[PDB]
Amino acid sequence: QQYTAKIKGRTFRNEKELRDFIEKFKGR
Repeated sequence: QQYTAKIKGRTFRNEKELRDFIEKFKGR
């Protein structure tokens, strides 16, 4: 509902975290 960006496999609550995920995803 919040963020459909299922990057590794999770719906994010805000863009900030979905943005702080790629930072801690070894991809940036």
